[PDB]
Amino acid sequence: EEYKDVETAKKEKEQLGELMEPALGYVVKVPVSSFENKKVDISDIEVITNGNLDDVPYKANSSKYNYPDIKTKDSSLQYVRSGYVIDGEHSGSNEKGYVYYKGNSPAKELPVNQLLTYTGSWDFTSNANLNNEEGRPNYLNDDYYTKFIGKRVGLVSGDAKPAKHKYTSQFEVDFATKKMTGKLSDKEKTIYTVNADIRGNRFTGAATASDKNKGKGESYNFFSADSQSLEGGFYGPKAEEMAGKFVANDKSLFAVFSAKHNGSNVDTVRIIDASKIDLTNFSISELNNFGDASVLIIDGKKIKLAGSGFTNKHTIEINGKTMVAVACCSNLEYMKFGQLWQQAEGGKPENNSLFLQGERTATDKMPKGGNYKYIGTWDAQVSKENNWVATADDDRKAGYRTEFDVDFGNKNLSGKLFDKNGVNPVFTVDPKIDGNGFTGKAKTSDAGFALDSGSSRYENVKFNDVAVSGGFYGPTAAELGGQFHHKSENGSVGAVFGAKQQVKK
Repeated sequence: EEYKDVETAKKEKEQLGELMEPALGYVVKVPVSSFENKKVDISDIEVITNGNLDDVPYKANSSKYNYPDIKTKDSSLQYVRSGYVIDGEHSGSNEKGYVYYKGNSPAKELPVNQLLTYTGSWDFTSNANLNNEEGRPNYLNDDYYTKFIGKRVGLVSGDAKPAKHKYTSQFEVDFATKKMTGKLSDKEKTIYTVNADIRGNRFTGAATASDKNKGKGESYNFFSADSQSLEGGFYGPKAEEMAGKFVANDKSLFAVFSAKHNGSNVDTVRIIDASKIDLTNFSISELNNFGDASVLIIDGKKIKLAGSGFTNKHTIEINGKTMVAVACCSNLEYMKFGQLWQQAEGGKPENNSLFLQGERTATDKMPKGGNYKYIGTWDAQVSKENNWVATADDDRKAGYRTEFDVDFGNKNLSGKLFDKNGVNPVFTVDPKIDGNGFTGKAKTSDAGFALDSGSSRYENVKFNDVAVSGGFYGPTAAELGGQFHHKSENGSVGAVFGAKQQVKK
């Protein structure tokens, strides 16, 4: 043969609960009830797809408010924002406003082992409950800028007078154990404790109400319900900041929070690769990714990369553009790579690009030794006077093959990338393995290769010292992938590759 894919457990399929999907952010409307429908709960939570911290959800709506009150932007926060957009002199049937969090740059590296405290604030809206039985307070003029608290209109943190209420948050993250603990406080009183586990760049868990008694009248407690729906993310390339939300299990409260750690020169490890090489410019950009390499986010919209084929085409409309992705491969579970272009129907493919996403192997799971072969394929474009392409395929004898020898003992990797029917590879790779990744150089042979395999028309393209970088993906590092690109007068290339560990016989 003489090699075959190593048999590996398939990735355990997961379905996250309805409140537990990762997103850049979320926003909810403050509930409003009435004599006819006296209880109105948190509902209609909406995803945010805009990571720009200067744009607050529903800002335009707020121009019509009696007293627009948009919670101020904390200048020390670079990647996250949470708060509210409310009418501070709310009256009548007009809307009260919204509570939200958002972030940009979902973390692709996490701190390795430093115990880090994130400090910040939290905000909330209650539901609306006019029921006499509920016993919500009528008059608390020293506490809030409104009356009939949480009755016809949900109570918002932005209703509270700072003399009596200040909602602050603190979280302690042990990155070594992927555990988070913390407290949401009001001045010197603990209101919730929180517990979560980290997966990818997200955390999921619970908020525990510190006072389980609702009480009644002036002593009514808005924060009596627990939540099993705490979910948030680390944002900033190295998880500098965090933001998230939870919903009370009885839908009586929606809370949001954001915070930033006080660490200096923190050592980090990679968890995610997700990038795109633009094939007109041969330039690289980051993709938003939360730790699932099979979810490809394009211009805010999620594409689920699943399919029966060795590679699968996805044609999706996003903001009035028709995007096409061809993703590889059916035999890789912890990474995806392929081609992405725009093609109206219509019928001409434009703005072609490549992408690679991977879920890095935990560094404690990297083999400490052994020698292995990896085999896979690649997608690429090479350009000079002419164009040349590699298109991912599964013909392991004659196709667009890739092969790698990996020596975990000596931390060494080398590779070969082939043209279809090619005797010798068009590119070789030589690098070093550091933890769950590798970096090195790509080059052609001394004579290089011809871009049109039919004409003797132009000089062969040649490349030397082209940066290559990539990683090991999945629980046992049985998958690897990476990318390289280069642009000059002497030729251009963009290339993404992936390969599966082999076993003999």
